[PDB]
Amino acid sequence: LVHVASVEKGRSYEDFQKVYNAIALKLREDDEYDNYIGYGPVLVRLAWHISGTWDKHDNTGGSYGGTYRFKKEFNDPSNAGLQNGFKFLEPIHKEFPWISSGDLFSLGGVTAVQEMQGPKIPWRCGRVDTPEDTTPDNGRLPDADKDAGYVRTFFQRLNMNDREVVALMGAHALGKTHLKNSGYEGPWGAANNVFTNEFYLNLLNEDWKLEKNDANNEQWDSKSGYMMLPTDYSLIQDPKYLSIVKEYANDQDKFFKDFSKAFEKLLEDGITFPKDAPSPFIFKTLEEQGL
Ligand code: DDH
Repeated sequence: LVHVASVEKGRSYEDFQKVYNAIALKLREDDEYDNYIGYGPVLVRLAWHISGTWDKHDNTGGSYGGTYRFKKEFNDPSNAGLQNGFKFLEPIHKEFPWISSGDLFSLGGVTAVQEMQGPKIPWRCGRVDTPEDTTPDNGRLPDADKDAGYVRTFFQRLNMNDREVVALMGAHALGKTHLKNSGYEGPWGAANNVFTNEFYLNLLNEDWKLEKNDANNEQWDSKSGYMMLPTDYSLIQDPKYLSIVKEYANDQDKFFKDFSKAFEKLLEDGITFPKDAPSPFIFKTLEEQGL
């Protein structure tokens, strides 16, 4: 399986920048979502989810094909709740019908992070919609009630190392868990719609208590009213993970750099970019454009 990136016929950066701006303006506008958290978080998760089905062994899954659009994938239990992100993007697609789905879903994640003050994430266009037949089976996304070994092992299927895994998890600073969706309830911190290294700080600074939730699943709860999943918690249980956690807890700048590289890598896994492909684009935020 080779997936070669193919730029949408006749589109350029400017064309992409417009899609980014539309998503961004909509984020600004639909602020009531999830008790005022906004759609930022859910969009980041959607980009991560359409990309985490990848399997470096046979190259199936990943963001290329926009398969989330198909029922099999759309209805995946690990995908519960993502439908709101989809519905959010729907009108955007309508406005820019020449964009491929994989490109739109991935770009929403990038837009979200950057509009939430995170770092700039270089992005590449070229993903091609593939047939229903290419939809990966459910079951490729990770479980939350496990430990560091599980996590390490899991991430390897996506080619990510320790550092990448820790960086990537800092996305947990965003949004929250919802009982109805995953069987977990509560946010990971306080500034849940602003991109910061809060996640590491919390994991190292709170006094966490293991308890069972209303869905009968365990979670680490803090006095502050925050929570951590077993997998999140495992980052302080593993020696190697822990020191990276501390490093991020100490230098937000490091964290942003590392996050940036990993997220792009994550969204580009499984895709082959020809020599003549344009370089990655770095989009301007609304603010940088005075919009
Ligand atoms: C072991 C892991 O790999 C993993 C597990 C397991 C795991 C399980 C959960 C669960 C459970 C939920 C809550 C769902 C709900 O009830 O609504 C959930 C919420 C959010 N994810 Fe996550 N995630 C892990 C990795 C990543 C990564 C890498 C990312 C990333 C890089 O994007 C990222 C981004 C975000 C975001 C943001 C949310 C909050 C969504 C929301 O708020 O609606 N997560 N994640």
